[PDB]
Amino acid sequence: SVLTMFRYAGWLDRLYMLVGTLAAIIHGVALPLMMLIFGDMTDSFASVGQVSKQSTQMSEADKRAMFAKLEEEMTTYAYYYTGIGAGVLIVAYIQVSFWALAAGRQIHKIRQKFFHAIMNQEIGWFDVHDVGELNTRLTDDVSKINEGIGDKIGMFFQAMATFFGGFIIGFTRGWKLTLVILAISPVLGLSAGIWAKILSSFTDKELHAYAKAGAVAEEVLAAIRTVIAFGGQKKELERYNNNLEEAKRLGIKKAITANISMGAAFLLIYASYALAFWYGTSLVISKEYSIGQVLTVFFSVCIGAFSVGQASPNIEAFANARGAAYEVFKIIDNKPSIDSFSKSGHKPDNIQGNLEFKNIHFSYPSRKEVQILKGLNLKVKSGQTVALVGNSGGGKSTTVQLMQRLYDPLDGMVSIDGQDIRTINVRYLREIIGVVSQEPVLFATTIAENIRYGREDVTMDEIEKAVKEANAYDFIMKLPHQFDTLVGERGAQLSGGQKQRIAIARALVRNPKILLLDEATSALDTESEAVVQAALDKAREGRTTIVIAHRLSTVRNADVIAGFDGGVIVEQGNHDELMREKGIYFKLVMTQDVPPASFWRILKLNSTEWPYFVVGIFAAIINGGLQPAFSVIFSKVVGVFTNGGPPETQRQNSNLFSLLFLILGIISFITFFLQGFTFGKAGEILTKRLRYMVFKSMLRQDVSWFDDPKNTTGALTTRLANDAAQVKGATGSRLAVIFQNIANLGTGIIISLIYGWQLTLLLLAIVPIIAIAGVVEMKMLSGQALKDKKELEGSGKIATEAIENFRTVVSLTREQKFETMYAQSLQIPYRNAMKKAHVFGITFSFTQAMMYFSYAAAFRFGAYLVTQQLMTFENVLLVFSAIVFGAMAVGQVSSFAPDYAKATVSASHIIRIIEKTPEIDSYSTQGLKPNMLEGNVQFSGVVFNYPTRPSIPVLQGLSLEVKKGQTLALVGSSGGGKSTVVQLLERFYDPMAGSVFLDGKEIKQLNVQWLRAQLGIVSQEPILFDRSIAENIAYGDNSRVVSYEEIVRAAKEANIHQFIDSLPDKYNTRVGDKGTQLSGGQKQRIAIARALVRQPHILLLDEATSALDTESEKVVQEALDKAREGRTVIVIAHRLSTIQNADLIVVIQNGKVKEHGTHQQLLAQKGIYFSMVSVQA
Ligand SMILES: C[C@@H]1NC(=O)c2csc(n2)[C@H](CSSc2ccc([N+](=O)[O-])cc2[N+](=O)[O-])NC(=O)c2csc(n2)[C@H](C)NC(=O)c2csc1n2
Ligand SMILES: CC(C)CCC[C@@H](C)[C@H]1CC[C@H]2[C@@H]3CC=C4C[C@@H](OC(=O)CCC(=O)O)CC[C@]4(C)[C@H]3CC[C@]12C
Ligand SMILES: *SC[C@@H]1NC(=O)c2csc(n2)[C@H](C)NC(=O)c2csc(n2)[C@H](C)NC(=O)c2csc1n2
Ligand SMILES: Nc1ncnc2c1ncn2[C@@H]1O[C@H](COP(=O)(O)OP(=O)(O)OP(=O)(O)O)[C@@H](O)[C@H]1O
Ligand SMILES: Nc1ncnc2c1ncn2[C@@H]1O[C@H](COP(=O)(O)OP(=O)(O)OP(=O)(O)O)[C@@H](O)[C@H]1O
Ligand SMILES: [Mg+2]
Ligand SMILES: [Mg+2]
Repeated sequence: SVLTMFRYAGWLDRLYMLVGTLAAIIHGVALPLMMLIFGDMTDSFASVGQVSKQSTQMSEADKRAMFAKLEEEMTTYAYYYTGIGAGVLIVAYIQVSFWALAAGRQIHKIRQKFFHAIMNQEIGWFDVHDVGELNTRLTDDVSKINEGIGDKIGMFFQAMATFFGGFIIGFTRGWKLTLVILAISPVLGLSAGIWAKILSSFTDKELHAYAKAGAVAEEVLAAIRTVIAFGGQKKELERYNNNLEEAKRLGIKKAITANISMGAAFLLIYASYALAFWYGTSLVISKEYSIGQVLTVFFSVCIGAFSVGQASPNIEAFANARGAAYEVFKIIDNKPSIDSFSKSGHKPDNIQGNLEFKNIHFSYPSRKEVQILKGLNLKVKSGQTVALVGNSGGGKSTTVQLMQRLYDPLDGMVSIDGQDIRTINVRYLREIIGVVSQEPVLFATTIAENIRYGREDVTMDEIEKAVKEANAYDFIMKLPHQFDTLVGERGAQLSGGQKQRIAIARALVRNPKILLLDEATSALDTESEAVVQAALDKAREGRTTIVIAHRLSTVRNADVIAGFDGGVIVEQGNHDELMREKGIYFKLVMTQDVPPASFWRILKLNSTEWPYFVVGIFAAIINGGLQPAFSVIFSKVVGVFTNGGPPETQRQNSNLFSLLFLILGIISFITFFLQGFTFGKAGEILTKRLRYMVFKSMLRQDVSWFDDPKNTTGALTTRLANDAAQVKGATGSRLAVIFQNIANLGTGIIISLIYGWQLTLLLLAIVPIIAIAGVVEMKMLSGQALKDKKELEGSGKIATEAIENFRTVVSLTREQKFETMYAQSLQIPYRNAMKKAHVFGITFSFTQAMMYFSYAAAFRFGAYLVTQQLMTFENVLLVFSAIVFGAMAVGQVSSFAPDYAKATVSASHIIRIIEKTPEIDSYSTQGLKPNMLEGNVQFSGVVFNYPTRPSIPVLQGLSLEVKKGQTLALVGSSGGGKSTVVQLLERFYDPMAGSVFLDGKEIKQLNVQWLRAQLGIVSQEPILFDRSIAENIAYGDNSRVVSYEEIVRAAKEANIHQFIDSLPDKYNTRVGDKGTQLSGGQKQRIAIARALVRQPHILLLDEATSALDTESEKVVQEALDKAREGRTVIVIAHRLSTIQNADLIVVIQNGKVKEHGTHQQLLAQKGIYFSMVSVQA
């Protein structure tokens, strides 16, 4: 809402804000009293000024007293200054640190509950929303609330206290001159709100545009193997670039609006000065006003009004937090109906394996016009095995998902032991259910930890027993690191069968009563399949299994078989009973380190934008070379009264100074707008160019660079979003002050030295000390950024693993574990944020108290100068206004130093990732491009070891040949290396020892993009994108635009056209993230269509029909056979039906070919192929 921004504050934060607000008010009130004392001394110091009147008359003691009296009241005046300076050092720390301790203690609680609410949402919520932007919301939108409820709110109450203090002081010391300077106060107040609203809207738009870019980057980098295989680097780069421009335009517009609002602020400052020193004729007329009185009233009113105006960014930052705190709170406010964390619900003590589906009707939320199940009836008895068979897309996986209460059926009864599963506790219901999905998903951790995700309180002996059951013990014992070997993200650094066998054990450790297997033996060979089936059969009596498979070897021994035909059970009987039924089952039976100059090299990427960095530089010099000139005119307008005598001389004649003030006000636009525009625009051209180059370099890297444990998808997205954000934070306004403040101090160094040079010496003592504040910050917070950058990548890893793998987490009920892992990773940034808060408070207090101390020091020391008749008020005031505010400007220069350090740390990594050169450079056009390709594939003694496990040999001199028009079928056991050679023909990796030959030329000489162009690859786990059906098929050829007719032809060849045509929205249907809104067979068929639309010369199929049923497999194989000639096909399969008709079949186990020949030749001789053949039937 509008006040619910602070709901998790608690008593500790409510007292931090209250005492922080009181201290902010006290700190704001200090300036009005500062103007009181300044005006009082100005009037009381000018009483000895114009001592030139009757200067010749000298009682001497009268002059001696005039002076001695001067230093007598000036001594009291310096004491009040020092008292205010001492008192501000206490309330400014309370003002800044307490507010940051209320933001830190709430943003940390906000994040832990935002994560808890994302983890609490239903599966349908993840299905209907684009959850890829959720990590960006967590990382950057909560950081927007952090900047809007921090110390900036504390500096807002300081502005209000300064405005009210200005009211009080002006009214006490002035009746008329106040309302004169209050004319522009409503104008500034309305500009505050208007420009704050505009900037908040633009902030929301830019945040949405960055979220889109982050979602695009996460989608591309999570399927980088498919992007590289199909050569989609250019198209994904352009997709990222579109969002980069849609945010850049909004960035340049933001910059111009921000630098023109502030320019109007300068214009109003100068107009107020001119209109206040006009009506300064009240000084000419006696006793109407005093010179000190005019200065004190004008300064009090001006500081109040322009602190309200200067708080507009603080209101804008509050308005920015308002702009992005809604989704962060909308998601928390949303309460799912299927609440896993809810404690309410029955938890039966004794449960029998009785499952009932009565009149089940279900439709997925994302596609609610399609009835997946229309009256589903199913009965499962205790200690029984039921096998669900049917065509692809029937709703078997839908039945498995409904069994876990992932979705609520639209109308029907899903019950266990005759009890509503809606009444049963959701978490308890899921605990007694061990599920292996169609395509098992692992996490980016060790094998042992992935197995522990089943039951977190599991012993090692139980894990070993489970892997023994799942036939995984041997291969885990084989590799180094044993159970501590890290698998890749989503199980990438594992074989398909190995990954499937790790997830079977993960469900077995749970000791489930309900075992939901969804094609858990698809990737296993016939030997591992028998072992797993025997292990399941040994413990059959304990639990009831809902088993789903297209292979007919697992379903032959099931107690009962249920057949699906359009969402209904058409057949329900045993194997013998359904053998004579002559139904769908019968037909199925017949069918079968940081450099210090990093930030300068980043700024060297704007060499094309040099005209913005020279005219802007000159404008910054002018705008910083005239701030000390403002002090000169200010000193003159003070001195026309302090050292001015007769009213006829000067006074009314000295109205040229107001004209000078207005001329400088026009110059305020003329130079500030240019300096903030050319820096606010080149600061958006650079961050866009930085992100573009970083993303282009990321897509350039090898497949080996994405296998590193440091380079995960979440880590990559964090590294892409944060580095450029930090560099942008340094660039821009924080870049302008360096070219201005150094001038601001510098020019003063000259001019203050020509009027009074004794006083200027304090500068050689004030800019040291303020500077040595920044170092004791930078030194004492030096390395924290490095521990705040690497850990930030860590937390985004837990979120990305949790968000993108939400279905697996929910099925395992591991949401609480991921919350714990996220909080643990958040602890270190939390502590570094409450340690940075106190340090920043101390630094701000010191830098602000040195202003007040310098008031006393400078004026008191200038009093001695006046005593020795060496300086007057004009000189001391001019040199003070120059040097003290120059010191305060270099104070800001030293204070923003942490931003420079963070940018340098980010800049080093940005330049490092840009300059990196891959070994297999995809973008390189240097390579031989054959005009004619004859489809000759040869592997001569290829030896390959994966970079992540270089000790392990994968292939030992593998030699094979396939000819144009010949079909080569790779077979063997899990982990043999069948997918490896497919990964070697794509040139994902370079073989260590051995050669790969295409058309008689070794493939390393050929252009890598050209080589990949003629390869149509279907992977073992085909991964789609979050795009339309016709856009995934049109991804097969990225060098041309694919016509709709070609897409339909490819779909027809892949036996998927009928499904899409019958589907609403037809080919425009948007499939879910990674294709999760399709069945496995449909996703495999769409991948087949994507490969076939390319019209490839070499067709590399890696279990391309694993999820397809018998009829679809037959259709796809017949379609391939119609195009048998004109292309070579290398196919890997585990079912001995596709492999039967291949021209040559080779057994690849342990990296060698052992059995070579055709189907009849290998079947006739007893051996490995006959070994698979015998147990298959
Ligand atoms: C550029 C420069 N100074 C400032 O910019 C400045 C920083 S502190 C401050 N001024 C205080 C109130 S505060 S001004 C301010 C300026 C900037 C920001 N900010 O964070 O954007 C905030 C504030 N603020 O605390 O409200 N003003 C004085 O002490 C004060 C008393 S006599 C005097 N100056 C001289 C004699 N008169 C001037 O006209 C004059 C000449 S050269 C100059 N000023
Ligand atoms: C300029 C000085 C003399 C003014 C007075 C200083 C105090 C207001 C400061 C100094 C030390 C501060 C404390 C230093 C450290 C902590 C721990 C810090 O703990 C956490 O990080 C959160 C966990 C929790 O609070 O349990 C909370 C603030 C607190 C109590 C600080 C509260 C404010 C204190 C008392
Ligand atoms: S009386 C209003 C008061 N401004 C000044 O005292 C003053 C004299 S000279 C000067 N400001 C120069 C020209 N301005 C800046 O250096 C500057 C940088 S940012 C900024 N002013 C913002 C727009 N102004 C304030 O924060 C502010 C509050 S009171 C005040 N100026
Ligand atoms: N998350 C989802 N959102 C929308 N529709 C979905 C989703 N998951 C599946 N579907 C659709 O539901 C239907 C049945 O899919 P389901 O996964 O239940 O089939 P299946 O029998 O398990 O298939 P397969 O044998 O190919 O694994 C299909 O039309 C599919 O597109
Ligand atoms: N990216 C990788 N990094 C490291 N090791 C890997 C990687 N991919 C596979 N391996 C390992 O290489 C070996 C062979 O895997 P590969 O994918 O070639 O097997 P496969 O014959 O295709 O398997 P399956 O029949 O189960 O699909 C296994 O030990 C596997 O763990
Ligand atoms: Mg399925
Ligand atoms: Mg494989």
